[PDB]
Amino acid sequence: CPLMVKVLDAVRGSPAINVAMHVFRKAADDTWEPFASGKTSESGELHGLTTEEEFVEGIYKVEIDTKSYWKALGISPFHEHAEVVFTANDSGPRRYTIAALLSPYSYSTTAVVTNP
Amino acid sequence: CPLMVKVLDAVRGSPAINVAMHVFRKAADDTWEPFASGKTSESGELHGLTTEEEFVEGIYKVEIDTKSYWKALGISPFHEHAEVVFTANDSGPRRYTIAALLSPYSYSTTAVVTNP
Amino acid sequence: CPLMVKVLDAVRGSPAINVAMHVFRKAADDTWEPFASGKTSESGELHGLTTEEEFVEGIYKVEIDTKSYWKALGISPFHEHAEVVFTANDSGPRRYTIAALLSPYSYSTTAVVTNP
Amino acid sequence: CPLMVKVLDAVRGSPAINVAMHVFRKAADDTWEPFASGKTSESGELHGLTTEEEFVEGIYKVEIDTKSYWKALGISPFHEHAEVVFTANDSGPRRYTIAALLSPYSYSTTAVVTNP
Ligand SMILES: COc1cc(O)cc(/C=C/c2ccc(O)cc2)c1
Ligand SMILES: COc1cc(O)cc(/C=C/c2ccc(O)cc2)c1
Ligand code: NA
Ligand code: NA
Ligand code: NA
Ligand code: NA
Repeated sequence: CPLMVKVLDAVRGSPAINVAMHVFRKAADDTWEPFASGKTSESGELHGLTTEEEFVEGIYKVEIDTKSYWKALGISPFHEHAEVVFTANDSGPRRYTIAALLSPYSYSTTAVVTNP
Repeated sequence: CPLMVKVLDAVRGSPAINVAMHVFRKAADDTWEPFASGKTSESGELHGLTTEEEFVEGIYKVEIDTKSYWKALGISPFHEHAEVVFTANDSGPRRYTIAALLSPYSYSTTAVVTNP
Repeated sequence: CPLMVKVLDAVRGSPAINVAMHVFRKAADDTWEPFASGKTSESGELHGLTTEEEFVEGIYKVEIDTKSYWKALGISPFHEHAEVVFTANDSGPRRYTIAALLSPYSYSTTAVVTNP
Repeated sequence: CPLMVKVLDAVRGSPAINVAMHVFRKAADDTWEPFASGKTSESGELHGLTTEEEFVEGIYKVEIDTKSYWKALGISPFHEHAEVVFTANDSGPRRYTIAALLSPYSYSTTAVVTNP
């Protein structure tokens, strides 16, 4: 899996299910071009975003709609979304797992990068 | 001081000093307009970004240049920046403290929102 | 898996491999009785700590030797260990995943609790 | 003030006020001796726990009573407490700020260590 995103709920102690996100790749003119998208499964995971051959060097942005997640639970959260912006594949292919841990007024994110 | 940002270094156990950041505000055409910028002090804090009169309702983005911070220490980090995007002052004026805790492959951010 | 522990390295962007931990259960006299132990795999995970029938209500402590992990990388960390203390199984069996994200001067921990 | 503790609430976006904590110091027989205790103020801070003369080299544990904090808000949290165990002052006197960011099923802790 070249790119996987895992989202956890720090309030309820559960995967964060049905969390929507879009992935963009920065174009030569500094605009954000659409690249991938999806929503998390019952395990809190989103797999299948891209393929190795399509996922080349670039600056990528994962924009996670955390606000909709909290609003569906009746909570007015702080953030509009959680963003993760990173250069990928600049030393050739790697496998990336982006994890996000969500609370209404806070998020934490980490990456695991593995060489195939 | 209705907006303050504090940045901590989870590797060295210190404030994150001389970290640059830029603040943007979403315009009516949905573009990001420059709003303020600055660098953290020896305490890891950036004060004086705005004023009560200038800090109107809106969607704001703080982009913290974590990449330059790590690179100056000889570390090639994961993220291009740490981002915080939030609606401010929509129920009247509030004071916001944004805190960020930085590691090379992870960051955590929280907000403290107070009604004066 | 009644109890699994997953450990991640926020500095290197990797699983934290070969991290040792012991699990204790609080006895009636408030002392900590040995309960389980192991070290993380190449995936950063420790499975097989207990079985459903052995893992009953109690206060459990997972004591993770983070200091040895950092010292092996030539780093003098802040914490002696990372501890996670929690009541488990007070409403009957659950499955617990404890995750820890490590930096030299910081750790973050979360739990995912699932009803079988 | 060589030891200060600051506690933040990631759910409400506020300092964590009136949070109790106890500090222990490891004795020569490896038992935990009571060292100091207190409660956080309206700013989420606990100052005045110790003095330069009293805060000798040793292994210290801060146990923050997060369980009572969440229960008072009607939340049944995961952890019994948030724990920070560390060696202090082994290379001479330092000033320590321990920060903790709390959610019902997660906590994050960091240290800022300064040489006066
Ligand atoms: C005065 O020392 C301070 C002041 C302050 O406003 C915040 C913090 C810590 C914030 C923080 C963020 C994220 C984390 O994961 C863990 C702590 C420490
Ligand atoms: C439960 O299974 C998993 C799989 C995984 O890849 C990561 C995590 C936790 C990530 C995480 C992020 C931020 C934090 O502050 C603390 C943990 C948990
Ligand atoms: Na390259
Ligand atoms: Na309004
Ligand atoms: Na019960
Ligand atoms: Na010494």
